[PDB]
Amino acid sequence: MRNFSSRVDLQSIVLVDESQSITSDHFRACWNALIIAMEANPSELSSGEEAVMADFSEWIADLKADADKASYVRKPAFVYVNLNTGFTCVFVRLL
Amino acid sequence: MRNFSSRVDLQSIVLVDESQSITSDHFRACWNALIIAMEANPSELSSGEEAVMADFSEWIADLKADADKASYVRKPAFVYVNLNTGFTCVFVRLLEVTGYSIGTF
Repeated sequence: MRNFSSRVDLQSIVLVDESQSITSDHFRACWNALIIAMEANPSELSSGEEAVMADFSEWIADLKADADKASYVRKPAFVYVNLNTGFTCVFVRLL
Repeated sequence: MRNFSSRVDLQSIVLVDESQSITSDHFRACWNALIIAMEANPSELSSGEEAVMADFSEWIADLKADADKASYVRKPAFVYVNLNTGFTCVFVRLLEVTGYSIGTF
C-alpha cells in the first residue's frame, strides 16, 4: 500500500484563522481536534504524536508569517491521517 | 508507522466545483491531477490505484447528490497521500462567496 485516499467528513474539516490569538479558544479547538484524531494522550505523546504536533505548530507559525506580510498563504492546509484507523482530518486557512 | 501529517502547498490544493457537469473538462482535470500524483498508468492501473480513482469518482458523485440537497456537502474534501513519498494533495469543494453587503446581516 503506497496510495492512500480518504473522503473527509464536513466535521473533520477545520477552517483556521491565524489572526486568532495563540491563547484563543479557536486554537484550543484545533489542537484538541488533532489529539482526538491521533487518539493520543496529551500528557504522554509518543514520538510520532510529538512530530505531528510540532508540524502543526510550524504550520500555524507560517500561516502567521505569511499573513504578516500581505502574501498569499504558501501552505494553506494541514492534513493528518491516523494510519491505524484511516481517520483523516484537514485544517484549512481559507484563501 | 501510525501518524502521518503534511503541510500542503497551495498548488496541491484543488478547488472542485460540483455544479459542473458530470462530463465537464474540470472533472477530467481533477482526475488527471490524481493520476499524476499517483504516478499511475491510466492504461494499466493497479488495484490500489484503481481503488483511489473509484474513491474519487464516488467522491464527486456524492458532492452532486449532496449539493442538490443543501448549500454544504457531507464529505467536502478528498485527501490523496503517496505513502511512499509523503506527497499529499487535497481536493476541496468550497463555495465561492462573491457579491456585496451594506455591512448588516
